[PDB]
Amino acid sequence: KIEEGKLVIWINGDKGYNGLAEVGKKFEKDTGIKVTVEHPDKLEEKFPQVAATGDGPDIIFWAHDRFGGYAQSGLLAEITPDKAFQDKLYPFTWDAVRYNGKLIAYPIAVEALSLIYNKDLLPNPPKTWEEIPALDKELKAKGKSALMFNLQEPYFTWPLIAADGGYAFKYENGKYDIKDVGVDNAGAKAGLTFLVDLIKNKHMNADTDYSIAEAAFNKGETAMTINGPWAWSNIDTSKVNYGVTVLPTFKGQPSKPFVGVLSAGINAASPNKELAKEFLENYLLTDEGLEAVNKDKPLGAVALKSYEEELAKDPRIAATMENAQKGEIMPNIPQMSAFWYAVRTAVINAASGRQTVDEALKDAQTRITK
Repeated sequence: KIEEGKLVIWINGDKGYNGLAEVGKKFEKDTGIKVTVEHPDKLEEKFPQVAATGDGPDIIFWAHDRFGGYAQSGLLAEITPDKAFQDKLYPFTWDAVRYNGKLIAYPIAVEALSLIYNKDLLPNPPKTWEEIPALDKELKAKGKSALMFNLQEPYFTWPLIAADGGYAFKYENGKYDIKDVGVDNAGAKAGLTFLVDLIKNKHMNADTDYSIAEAAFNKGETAMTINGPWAWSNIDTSKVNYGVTVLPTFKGQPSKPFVGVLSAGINAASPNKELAKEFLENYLLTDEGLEAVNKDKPLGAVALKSYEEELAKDPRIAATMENAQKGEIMPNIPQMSAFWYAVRTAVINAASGRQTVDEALKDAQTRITK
């Protein structure tokens, strides 16, 4: 049960116990109220179940998926936006955490992706994606590879196919139409035509991965890579010539990847809403609190300018913050996740020579319109 003098917090999968235990325990010492952290594993699974019993967590931390869950289902108490923190954070993230004219979460952390390049190999970063594959040919002479990507993953397939107009969705006036989409056109067929070009030219290996690119930078074997929140692994500039910039354009369309914001909400069932909401907005969302968690393990970034500027001193984040501000908050709805996989199959079938563009591309759009 939940009782005044103690509260339960569930943390996003991106941290287990440690960070929240740190900030929670310190808060416990400050207010004298017991702070109990639980593991993300149960977080998603139990959240809806414990709500049915009306006893469990006092506050819930997630990224996207929960936002709809607890908001629509009325599992959370309604919160209000803070003008002071609004200035301190970012307007779009408060829009990310707002539902039906009332706020339903606070922005905890920001994740975004960017294009990373070595100034040691490349004298100037690419303005368009068209440069990548031709470049791959040039520096190949030095035994290097210019751009590293996962074709067999949905992450690459979409921004390749969509960029030339093969969009898996129609979006208009705040409405999606899965039946009037841009993959059943010639433009998407153009996507596979190009996509296979460089991978058929063996510009990457089947085992090639982003982590390999991170290692490759250490020796200077790979000029550029695609990375984001994962860049903490091994992306940084010290005593070296490395540079970073958000995704370039391809066929007149930006590769700018979608932006993710961590959202934390107040459980409707919590008698502790007042102190639970207070520390969340005031203690977690401050240079001290979000620092305490990031100090334990690289979280990627925060919405809070105070620490954001400090962490942005790392090349890996600085670019991603540009995409974060200039990008879009997890806008692409549940449907697009399936569409990414539908088109993912398309590029496999095209690359492997198992299907033509006509066959594979039609199958991809058929699944999307299915």
